[PDB]
Amino acid sequence: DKVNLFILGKDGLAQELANEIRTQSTDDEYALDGKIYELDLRPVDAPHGCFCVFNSIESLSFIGEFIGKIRTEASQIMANLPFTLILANNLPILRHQGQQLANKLQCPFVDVPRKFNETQIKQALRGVLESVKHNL
Repeated sequence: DKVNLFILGKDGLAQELANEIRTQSTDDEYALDGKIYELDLRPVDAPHGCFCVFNSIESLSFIGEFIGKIRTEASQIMANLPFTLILANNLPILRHQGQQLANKLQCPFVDVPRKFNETQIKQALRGVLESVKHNL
């Protein structure tokens, strides 16, 4: 019932999302789908899962590039690590490359258009949590 949610982002992007989400913490806990989760949101830079947020070509690449490091690194010791890709608001190229990245990882890809859309945060959140639930 405690989930360690890491959040990757470039240029404070992971921090803004962590902040956005924390403002909704009732009693330092979270209500989703009629349940109450204690989430520990840990934004990062260079039960658990990983939010990956990007808003441009550069941020998308950092995420790719960073997942690659973890990949190569992971080899010398991952398949079930609950990723979820979040695109935060030509837009079409972002979605297409993000969706191929999502496809490669077999992870949900969510678009989040009040800087972030609450309904979309929730979908993203249920993404990671249903994946976490699946791994058990």
